[PDB]
Amino acid sequence: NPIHDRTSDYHKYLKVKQGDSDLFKLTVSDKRYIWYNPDPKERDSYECGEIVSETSDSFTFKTSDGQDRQVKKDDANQRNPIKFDGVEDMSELSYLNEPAVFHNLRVRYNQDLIYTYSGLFLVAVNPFKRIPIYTQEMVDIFKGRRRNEVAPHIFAISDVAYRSMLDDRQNQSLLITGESGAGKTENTKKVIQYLASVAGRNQAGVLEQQILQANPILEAFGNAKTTRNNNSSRFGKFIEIQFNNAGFISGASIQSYLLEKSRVVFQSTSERNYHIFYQLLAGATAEEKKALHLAGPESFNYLNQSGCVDIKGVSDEDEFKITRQAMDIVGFSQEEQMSIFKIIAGILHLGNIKFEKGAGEGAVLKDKTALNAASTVFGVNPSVLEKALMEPRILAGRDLVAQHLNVEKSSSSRDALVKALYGRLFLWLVKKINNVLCSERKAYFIGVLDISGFEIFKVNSFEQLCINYTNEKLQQFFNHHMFKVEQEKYLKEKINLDSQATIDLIDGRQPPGILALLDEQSVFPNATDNTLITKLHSHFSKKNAKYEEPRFSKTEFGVTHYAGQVMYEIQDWLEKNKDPLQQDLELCFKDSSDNVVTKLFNDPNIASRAFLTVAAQYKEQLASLMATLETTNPHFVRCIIPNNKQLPAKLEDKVVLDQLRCNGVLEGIRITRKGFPNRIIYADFVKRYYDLAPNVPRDAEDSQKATDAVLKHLNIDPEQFRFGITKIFFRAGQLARIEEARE
Ligand SMILES: CNc1ccccc1C(=O)O[C@H]1C[C@H](n2cnc3c(N)ncnc32)O[C@@H]1COP(=O)(O)OP(=O)(O)O
Ligand code: BEF
Ligand SMILES: [Mg+2]
Repeated sequence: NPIHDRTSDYHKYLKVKQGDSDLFKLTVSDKRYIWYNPDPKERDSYECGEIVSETSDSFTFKTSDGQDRQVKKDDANQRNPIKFDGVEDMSELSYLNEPAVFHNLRVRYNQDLIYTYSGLFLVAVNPFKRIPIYTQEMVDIFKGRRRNEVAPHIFAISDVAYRSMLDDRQNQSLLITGESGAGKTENTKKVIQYLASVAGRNQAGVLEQQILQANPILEAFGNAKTTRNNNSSRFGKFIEIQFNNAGFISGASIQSYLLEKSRVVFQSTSERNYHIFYQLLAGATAEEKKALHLAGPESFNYLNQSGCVDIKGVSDEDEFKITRQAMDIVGFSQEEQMSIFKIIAGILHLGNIKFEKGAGEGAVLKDKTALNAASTVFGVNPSVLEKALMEPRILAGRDLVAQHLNVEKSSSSRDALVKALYGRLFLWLVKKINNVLCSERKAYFIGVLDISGFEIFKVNSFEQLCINYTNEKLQQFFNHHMFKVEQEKYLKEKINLDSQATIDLIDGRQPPGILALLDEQSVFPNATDNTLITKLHSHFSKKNAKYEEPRFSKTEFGVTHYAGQVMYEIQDWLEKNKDPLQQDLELCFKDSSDNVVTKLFNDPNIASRAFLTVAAQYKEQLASLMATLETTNPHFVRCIIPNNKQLPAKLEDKVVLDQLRCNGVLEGIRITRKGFPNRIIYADFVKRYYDLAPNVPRDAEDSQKATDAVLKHLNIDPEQFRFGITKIFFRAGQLARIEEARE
């Protein structure tokens, strides 16, 4: 039992190291500390100041420099007793303030303990280095173990979900959120690995293997190197791991959301386009290249712009193999693989099209190589394509007349074509995989949601509003959940909004919210960003409290979200809402000779939305997701990025705290701390504090009696504590004081 084996990797990597003695006595000290900001120029940077004296109303402490300051007792961030340093659950801290919470996390992270509970949450800080805690051997130890029986780990929460599912006969969910680069995807993969192991059909698993192999496929197509993460997920996902009544994996399903189609045509400097582009061009056999008109990334417009074509310590060609390998396992026919790659090629081809002017104002294609190349790979007719691009037929009422688009318009059209192809292929890939894995007859499921938390960037656009909208919903679901769960707990022992307004501002029907207004402007071909933003301010500036019209910007607006105010820019929202593609182009592609291509334009389930707008579909999909969640027993993982540089051993208070503020961890604690944060099992209490009362012995039968003895001895303030059927409930700071009590 590595759990009992203080020499195991289990103890080494998941636990705070334990010495010989446990004796209350060791941890003894006269000093009493406080956390203070070594200056409010900061606020997240704190220092430990020893309290040198106090008044009936405040404290006076010394600083690091030796400077003596004073603080209101009522404003003081008391430091928890050293014994509390490193606890596995922040719910165990007596003093539940910000700096204190950060401090526990940091003490843990300093020992490479990246997982910590906070009440209902599992907090996970990216180590930005390898920690060998995800082995089969580590898998093995979390089997059937209670949360309180093993160290914090993603495996642990995974096991608890699996057990609850079987014991309660209730579906489960794991919501894994946080910023880009926080560790969501990695943690998601671990949940699945874990489940695959505890519930897979042993012997050697085919379905299991296919389930495992779907990720890789999806990541090649939906993941890219960004400035925040080398393997950034540019789509959100909800994976449903399906089980039969026996608790064995019976299948799975994947739901994808918000794929960043725009990255296909444009990438910021240092970033890359989707991985597959590089995989194909590196891994294609000199023979497939020829057949694909493939060259180097530098030869491609869509890949030669960012300046970055490789990922440190990443072999595209080696990855291509892995990719093709997975497609094989899942079950992509060579023929299908061919066409997917052809689509990939084609898109690269479309990007190399260079529209020219002169003649007049309308665009011309002096050179058609690229065109020819895309047409071939795609299996469409070049001339048709050609005209569909520059001379699309447009409906002027009764009139359907071809228009001669200029360069920019021609260019944008081409871009829209590429984005549609890519999004549709991605959707097709998903469905293909679901076909393989998905079971119409499942008994139970454990769903994992891997999606960004709130996004507050330099520039916030429509996709940002979407994600933040989802986030308000998940936060509200958390709050509701925390509410019942806390109530139930109090009930089993015998004890004691705002999200709506924001949600309504965005998704309301009457009065209409942001999305309803957006949709409305959507029917008007001539509407503009200016008409839209004016309408939004018209309805909400000084009229809706969660809304703010900027002092000078004419193109932005602010929303007061759970995580704070977010300023959104309205440019192109109209276009984004419609996601238009010229009919001619649809017509062109519908006639493709390619087996896969045909599906993308011919299968309405793929080729279309319903038509509803992008906003309406987003809202709908979010509502279905929440509906599903509502039916589950949920578990929450908050992934935290330690800094903005992708470095290990560098936990930045400011970076971290901001995350704790936005993600609900601190709020949760604020709330918790208001009641009876500390809840201790009778025997546990006595075991540690028996010696504080001339009366009680370590292991006593009447533990509750024994508890009251110490308390009584100590003469603790009654309203400071609460006798529960099996635990002693303590208000904030109580236990710390007691800890502070002489033997
Ligand atoms: C296949 N993997 C990649 C492929 C290409 C380049 C980098 C990576 C990528 O995974 O890079 C990773 C891996 C690393 N990481 C996260 N959690 C941990 C963990 N506990 N231990 C160690 N590292 C962690 O941090 C990066 C970001 O994690 P992530 O899970 O992709 O982030 P997100 O929250 O955006 O999904
Ligand atoms: F970049 Be991570 F997938 F949010
Ligand atoms: Mg990810």
